Amino acid sequence: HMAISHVQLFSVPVSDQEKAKDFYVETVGFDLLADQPGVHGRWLQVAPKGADTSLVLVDWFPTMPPGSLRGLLLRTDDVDADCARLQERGVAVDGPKNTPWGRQAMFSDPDGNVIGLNQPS
Amino acid sequence: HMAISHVQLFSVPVSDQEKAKDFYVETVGFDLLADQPGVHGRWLQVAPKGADTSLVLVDWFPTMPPGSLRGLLLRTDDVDADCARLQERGVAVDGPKNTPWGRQAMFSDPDGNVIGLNQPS
Ligand SMILES: COC(=O)/C=C(\C)[C@@]12O[C@]13c1cc(O)c4c(c1N[C@H]2C#C/C=C\C#C[C@H]3O)C(=O)c1ccccc1C4=O
Ligand SMILES: COC(=O)/C=C(\C)[C@@]12O[C@]13c1cc(O)c4c(c1N[C@H]2C#C/C=C\C#C[C@H]3O)C(=O)c1ccccc1C4=O
Repeated sequence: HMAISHVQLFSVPVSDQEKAKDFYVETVGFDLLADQPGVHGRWLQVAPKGADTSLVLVDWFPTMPPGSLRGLLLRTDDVDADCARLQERGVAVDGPKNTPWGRQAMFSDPDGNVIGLNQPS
Repeated sequence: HMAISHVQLFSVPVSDQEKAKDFYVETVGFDLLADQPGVHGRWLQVAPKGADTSLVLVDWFPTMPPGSLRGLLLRTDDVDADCARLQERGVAVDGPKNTPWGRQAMFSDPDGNVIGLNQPS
């Protein structure tokens, strides 16, 4: 068996990092983990409070254009209240809808990356 | 404040899903969580054993061409041993090498998605 424990982090392609920081931290409610120099420029890292896996808001992978990400799903304990909060903050939300795999909604970040919310049935 | 607890899963763009399944499960040693019909085709879902955030090996999303993913970092308790295992199993590994954020290595999946390994200091 391998010694891998979990995904430490993955990357979300953004164009404007200040606008992405403000979206993920203020609108979506993530903690800011880091905002500091990195190897290809500004390293901006965010995550839900307490979570093992974080997100890096980067602009330096040509194969990942800003806004190209899909199929990112966030677990929430209250999808209905989260959707209402997003809507109050000016975000267009699709759903929530009951699905076979939980009650789910979708929304986009400022670049067009698509983010899902899922609350178990 | 938002009720989001963690990232449930994110998507990794692959072409041949059977090939991807065997690479992630047999070669990299991930647990197979699910392999069933999904909304837009075969749903194939893997994770390091016991991890909160999983990976979905999809060919659903035109904006994510197969093999385009970068900036994914897996946490491991023994990067040296994992690299030796990957090499034994017929995978090219770059590193491991010391960095400011831990001892890291990189390799690619059958489509060219780039996967990092990190053992913090
Ligand atoms: C070029 O080969 C790669 O694909 C390398 C990687 C995917 C990483 O080496 C890279 C990282 C660059 C950083 O600036 C990092 C880190 C890197 N690690 C790998 C990664 C990543 C996600 C985007 C990136 C990158 C690379 O420049 C990093 O792990 C950190 C961890 C904790 C705090 C800060 C950092 C960083 O600032
Ligand atoms: C930003 O992406 C989203 O908004 C994704 C969704 C709202 C998902 O509903 C989607 C899913 C489609 C499935 O086929 C799923 C599932 C979906 N849940 C969300 C997701 C995702 C990643 C790619 C996608 C998609 C959607 O069609 C799903 O959670 C499963 C859980 C356990 C076993 C099987 C499945 C599935 O087969």
